[PDB]
Amino acid sequence: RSYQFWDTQPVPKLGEVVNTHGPVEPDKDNIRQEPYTLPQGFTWDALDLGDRGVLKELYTLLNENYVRFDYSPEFLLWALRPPGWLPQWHCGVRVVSSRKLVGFISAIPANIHIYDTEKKMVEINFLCVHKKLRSKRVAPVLIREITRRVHLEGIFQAVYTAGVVLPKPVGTCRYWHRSLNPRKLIMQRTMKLYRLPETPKTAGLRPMETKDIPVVHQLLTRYLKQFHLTPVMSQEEVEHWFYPQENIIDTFVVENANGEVTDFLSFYTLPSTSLKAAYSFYNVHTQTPLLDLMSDALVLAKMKGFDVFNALDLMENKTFLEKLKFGIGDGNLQYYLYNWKCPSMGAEKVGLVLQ
Ligand SMILES: C#CCCC1(CCCCCCCCC(=O)SCCNC(=O)CCNC(=O)[C@@H](O)C(C)(C)COP(=O)(O)OP(=O)(O)OC[C@H]2O[C@@H](n3cnc4c(N)ncnc43)[C@H](O)[C@@H]2OP(=O)(O)O)N=N1
Ligand SMILES: [Mg+2]
Repeated sequence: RSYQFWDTQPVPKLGEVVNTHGPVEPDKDNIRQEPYTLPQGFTWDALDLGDRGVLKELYTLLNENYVRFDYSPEFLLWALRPPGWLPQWHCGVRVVSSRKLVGFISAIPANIHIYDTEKKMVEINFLCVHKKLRSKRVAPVLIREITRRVHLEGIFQAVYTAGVVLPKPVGTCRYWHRSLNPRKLIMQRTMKLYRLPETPKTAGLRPMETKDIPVVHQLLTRYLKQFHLTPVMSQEEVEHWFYPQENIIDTFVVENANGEVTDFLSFYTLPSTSLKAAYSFYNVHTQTPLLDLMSDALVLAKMKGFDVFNALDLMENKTFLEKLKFGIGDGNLQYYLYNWKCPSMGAEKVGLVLQ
């Protein structure tokens, strides 16, 4: 196995043992001003997702050519316009004559805590090449050009996930699923096993509100220190990523008999082509047991009509997946850093959830 493009990139070699910490290459004092050359008849673009026509072009490309997942426009705005987003980081390739969008990659900024270091980075998602254009080395140009546009802004490290093995994962996660609506998945013995309570068990559970932004921010910031790869969110970012939006993101806080918010659970919405799936986001416990929190999360997903509840095995999730009758799925989710060498880690030390 030899990686034509990735072996030229500042990332560790597959199977080299890493005992050191830091950048493979130094920050750059001068960066290429010019966009990388594309084949004749194609052009670069910085998509402005605030224009609804542009947003709908992105939406069309992703549903027809991405990983079937049904990313909504509202969902894309949540994922791709967090604080600090830039339109040039919504990097597209268009046919010159028709302006047809045929390629995409995106970067959003994040402060990333990796072992004893915190570095300003970008997260990379939604790399997509039109089906009629696959296997033509278009992906390496998108990666190089988004790298160039990120460098112009003074950032030299990135974090991302992918289902394929590349040099070199800092960690590997397995996807697990919990059947909420067994009928759509498909006998009476099976439907009975997965019956969940109609109402949650934990006292003081309620939707997150505007007033909970500070305490949710504080609870998440102190919970994440026990992991080795985590985001460091401002209060503005906590608002964007957790404030509830129908069919996008759900957050429930635990407010106790004294009125203290001590726990919260969160999951985002991604339907499949329909099949409505919930994805475990961040779940923070300081007084409610984690097994009760997640049990209530399953109940809340069923009440809201989700057919399936998905969770990775990262953070502390192994302590409850089997007990709540999750089933392991096929494939793996790999975590990668770009231009950062460090020792790899077990799933349970990863504290970063990327959609
Ligand atoms: C500061 C700073 C730097 C910031 C930074 C950080 C680096 C970022 C890296 C990209 C991260 C992406 C995260 C995601 O979003 S995960 C979603 C991607 N999946 C899908 O969306 C499913 C639908 N799929 C398609 O649309 C696909 O067909 C894609 C993947 C687009 C087009 O590929 P093609 O099939 O067209 O093949 P190719 O264009 O010929 O190129 C072949 C070379 O690409 C490598 N390849 C392949 N699959 C890769 C992958 N998933 N990720 C990275 N490489 C990948 C191969 O391994 C070859 O490389 P080598 O082995 O070394 O030779 N720079 N940004
Ligand atoms: Mg290609």
